Amino acid sequence: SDSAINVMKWKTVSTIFLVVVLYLIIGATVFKALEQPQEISQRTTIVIQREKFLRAHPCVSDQELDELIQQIVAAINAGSHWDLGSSFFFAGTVITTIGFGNISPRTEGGKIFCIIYALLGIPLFGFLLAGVGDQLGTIFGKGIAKVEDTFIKWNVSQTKIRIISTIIFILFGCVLFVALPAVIFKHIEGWSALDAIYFVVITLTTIGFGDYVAGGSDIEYLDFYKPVVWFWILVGLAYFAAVLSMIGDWLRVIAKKTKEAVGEFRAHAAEWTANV
Amino acid sequence: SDSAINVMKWKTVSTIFLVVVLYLIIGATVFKALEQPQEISQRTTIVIQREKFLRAHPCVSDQELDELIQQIVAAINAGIIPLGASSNQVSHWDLGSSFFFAGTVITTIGFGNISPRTEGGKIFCIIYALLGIPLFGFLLAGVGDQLGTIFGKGIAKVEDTFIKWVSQTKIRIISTIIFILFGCVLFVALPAVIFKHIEGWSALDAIYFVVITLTTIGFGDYVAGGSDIEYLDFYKPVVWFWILVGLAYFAAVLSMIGDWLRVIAKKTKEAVGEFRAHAAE
Ligand SMILES: CCCCC/C=C/C/C=C\C/C=C/C/C=C/CCCC(=O)O[C@@H](COC(=O)CCCCCCCCCCCCCCCCC)COP(=O)(O)O[C@@H]1[C@H](O)[C@H](O)[C@H](OP(=O)(O)O)[C@@H](OP(=O)(O)O)[C@H]1O
Ligand SMILES: CCCCC/C=C/C/C=C\C/C=C/C/C=C/CCCC(=O)O[C@@H](COC(=O)CCCCCCCCCCCCCCCCC)COP(=O)(O)O[C@@H]1[C@H](O)[C@H](O)[C@H](OP(=O)(O)O)[C@@H](OP(=O)(O)O)[C@H]1O
Ligand SMILES: CS(=O)(=O)Nc1ccc(C(=O)NCc2ccc(Cl)cc2Cl)cc1
Ligand SMILES: CS(=O)(=O)Nc1ccc(C(=O)NCc2ccc(Cl)cc2Cl)cc1
Ligand SMILES: CCCCCCCO[C@@H]1O[C@H](CO)[C@@H](O)[C@H](O)[C@H]1O
Ligand SMILES: CCCCCCCO[C@@H]1O[C@H](CO)[C@@H](O)[C@H](O)[C@H]1O
Ligand SMILES: CCCCCCCO[C@@H]1O[C@H](CO)[C@@H](O)[C@H](O)[C@H]1O
Ligand SMILES: CCCCCCCO[C@@H]1O[C@H](CO)[C@@H](O)[C@H](O)[C@H]1O
Ligand SMILES: CCCCCCCCCCCCCCCC
Ligand SMILES: CCCCCCCCCCCCCCCC
Ligand SMILES: CCCCCCCCCCCCCCCC
Ligand SMILES: CCCCCCCCCCC(=O)O
Ligand SMILES: CCCCCCCCCCC(=O)O
Ligand SMILES: CCCCCCCCCCCC
Ligand SMILES: CCCCCCCCCCCC
Ligand SMILES: CCCCCCCCCCC
Ligand SMILES: CCCCCCCC
Ligand SMILES: CCCCCCCC
Ligand SMILES: CCCCC
Ligand SMILES: [K+]
Ligand SMILES: [K+]
Ligand SMILES: [K+]
Ligand SMILES: [K+]
Ligand SMILES: [K+]
Ligand SMILES: [K+]
Repeated sequence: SDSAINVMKWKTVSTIFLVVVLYLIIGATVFKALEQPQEISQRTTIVIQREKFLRAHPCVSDQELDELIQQIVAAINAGSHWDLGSSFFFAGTVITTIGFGNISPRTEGGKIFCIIYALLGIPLFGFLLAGVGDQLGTIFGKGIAKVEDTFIKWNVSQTKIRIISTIIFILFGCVLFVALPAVIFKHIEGWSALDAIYFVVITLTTIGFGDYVAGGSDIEYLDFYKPVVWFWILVGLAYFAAVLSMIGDWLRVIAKKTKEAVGEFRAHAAEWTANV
Repeated sequence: SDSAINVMKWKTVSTIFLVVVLYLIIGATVFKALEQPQEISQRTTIVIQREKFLRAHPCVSDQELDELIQQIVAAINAGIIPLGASSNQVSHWDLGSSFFFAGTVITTIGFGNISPRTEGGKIFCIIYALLGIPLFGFLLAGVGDQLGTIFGKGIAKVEDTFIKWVSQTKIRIISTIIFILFGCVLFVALPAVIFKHIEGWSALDAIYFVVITLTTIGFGDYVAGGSDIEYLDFYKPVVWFWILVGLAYFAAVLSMIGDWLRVIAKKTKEAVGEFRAHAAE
């Protein structure tokens, strides 16, 4: 039966689907809980500042403010943004798919080029990213040969030390790829420590909201900085790929276990009930 | 020779690196050529419009205008419509919008129109993304397999009816053509048509929207379901479904293009090698 495996397949898809739907619903209610408040407080104090500027500058007629805001809002759909260095940064947001959005094409032909550039660029960057991941793979692999030698000539031995190696990968990786660059970002951009870590995670997972962008204010920057950020992008993307990938394996495991716990729970509940 | 393959490896990485640098430079100069002009023309006519209300209201402190615009622009990120003729509004963080938000996180499309402002919305977003992205990847994998089989069935029937006086490797060419063509109709063209009519976007803006969304670049300059229009609410559901299946399809296509570049790379390596060896007799 070719249909029988395909039924077992669709069974699995359907259950992961519903778990994802469930993940979205829980997420939606937690986000709403956290943000609908601030949205209300930001809306009332925008309405305050509106009236407080009609009166504290009486020269402005109420009708011309509405025209001023239209001109501002219209020009937000535009804003130099497109110098060589910025347009290079733009190209990086395309091929990495971080896609921050602070800058994006407005011209019919900038958009047509972006389509072509992305379709060829994303796969090309993927090869680089793969190569870079392999390099980091070996460098870390050397380092865990040396720490599965020195810590396997004394204390508690095989299979529990798999757990220790992965902890060192997360801890050293978070220092090198999250913490250290967050420290720099805090000092150089003037972001809070939380905003910087948020920035790191939103950028390296490639979510890339664009609410924060390193090198993105009109600050003066030492031009070692952007280069170093580029390098961090290259290596941070590989590291987050690996980590995201690890978490996937953890969910695969935890899924096996929850299936067995439900099965235990059934087997025992049953021969409790049969015994009656 | 564990070091020998690793040396050959680093050699290849270094060359792809430089090709990528080169790809970025060419890209940068083409984008600049295409955008820097309009940006200059838009900046001079913004400075024009500035003067017509800078000096037609001199009693406004005018350094304080710059502070007013900062407050407006800052509050556009939240998404205020600070008008008296439209002072009553919908919320950006109602359940359906905050559900959409969660989708932009786990897919990593991350459009950015909406994004947490609270210290704790940000802390949740970090946790939510680290667990969510891997979870969605399993779904996306499963969905890809489904489409895999459904198309595989369809090419059993079209590699049967095309059994005329045909080989094992040349019919791979026909299958891939039908995959691009049918896929572009179902996952790019058709939804662009709908998007054009429902959102009022140009046909180009819609296709741009499709490609920027399904590659997961997700600039956020365009977002289906993003205006305060009307919307039938068959619509967003259908868009959700298109996201799910469009992401799987673009994954596959992006993956194919990668193979084509792997091919063309073998060939250019041999052409350069020929060109070297012969060197005009
Ligand atoms: C640490 C910070 C604290 C935060 C809280 C932290 C909370 C914990 C962290 C994250 C949330 C949890 C995420 C992981 C999901 C856990 C739920 C259960 C695992 C799962 O997901 O559903 C599984 C098992 O469900 C069940 O029995 C029913 C139970 C479902 C509900 C259980 C509880 C989950 C709901 C509550 C928690 C999650 C909600 C979200 C939490 C929100 C936090 C923000 C089914 O699907 P299945 O794919 O496993 O099916 C097999 C298998 O998989 C095989 O191996 C083959 O293949 P394959 O899948 O390996 O490829 C397949 O195919 P075949 O053999 O049929 O051909 C097939 O046999
Ligand atoms: C309609 C629109 C069309 C517009 C026209 C646009 C037309 C062009 C279209 C798109 C962009 C360019 C396509 C042409 C190919 C470019 C890549 C150059 C080939 C290359 O790489 O060097 C080759 C051999 O070259 C040389 O001797 C040096 C010559 C390099 C410079 C030659 C021209 C390329 C750069 C300039 C022209 C293109 C620039 C981009 C133009 C922008 C257009 C928007 C050896 O390969 P290798 O040692 O580097 O390593 C391989 C390889 O890298 C493989 O392909 C995997 O990666 P990958 O590079 O393909 O991504 C790895 O896989 P693995 O074995 O590691 O697992 C590994 O096998
Ligand atoms: C918005 S802007 O008009 O001010 N222009 C710029 C913004 C950022 C940068 C820059 O290079 N940032 C480092 C960087 C590099 C590559 C990638 Cl993918 C991401 C990042 Cl964060 C340059 C110009
Ligand atoms: C303008 S708004 O920010 O105020 N609110 C909303 C904006 C958009 C949507 C929506 O459902 N779009 C379909 C959709 C679904 C999931 C994903 Cl991942 C991407 C997309 Cl395009 C809903 C609310
Ligand atoms: C609105 C009702 C439409 C019902 C469509 C049929 C639903 O069944 C499922 O359709 C999948 C897609 O082809 C199959 O692959 C699954 O094996 C099958 O269980
Ligand atoms: C590891 C932390 C590294 C942070 C280095 C911080 C140095 O601050 C520098 O202060 C200068 C004022 O004298 C500014 O003009 C420079 O733009 C700025 O870079
Ligand atoms: C004169 C020496 C050749 C210089 C040509 C410039 C390009 O770099 C070389 O391209 C090769 C592909 O053929 C790589 O895979 C090599 O490792 C690398 O050295
Ligand atoms: C199927 C072949 C695809 C195109 C590859 C042609 C290779 O020839 C030339 O190689 C040079 C490198 O030394 C480049 O400088 C030229 O730009 C390039 O045209
Ligand atoms: C409607 C306006 C269309 C503008 C066309 C934009 C296409 C520009 C493509 C530039 C091609 C780069 C050639 C380099 C290939 C080696
Ligand atoms: C020498 C072996 C490879 C070294 C790997 C990089 C280590 C440095 C950590 C990353 C430093 C950049 C962080 C600051 C980015 C703004
Ligand atoms: C009505 C507007 C016409 C523009 C629509 C886009 C057509 C060109 C898209 C690019 C197709 C070539 C893809 C190249 C694959 C590497
Ligand atoms: C890995 C070392 C950095 C490679 C990228 C160099 C480009 C720097 C351009 C900085 C800028 O955006 O002006
Ligand atoms: C991944 C599948 C989730 C689709 C659930 C349908 C919800 C659509 C929301 C419609 C609305 O917010 O008005
Ligand atoms: C100033 C400290 C910021 C706190 C950042 C914590 C991020 C969440 C930790 C849990 C990771 C899954
Ligand atoms: C054959 C079943 C449906 C095929 C895919 C439909 C997705 C396109 C809908 C686009 C909505 C904007
Ligand atoms: C007039 C519309 C023509 C549609 C072309 C769509 C091309 C999609 C390219 C994705 C591989
Ligand atoms: C200031 C409160 C931050 C903690 C929020 C935790 C959400 C799970
Ligand atoms: C297996 C070869 C497929 C042919 C690719 C080119 C079709 C445009
Ligand atoms: C193919 C598994 C997906 C986890 C990110
Ligand atoms: K990706
Ligand atoms: K992405
Ligand atoms: K993105
Ligand atoms: K964005
Ligand atoms: K945006
Ligand atoms: K994005």
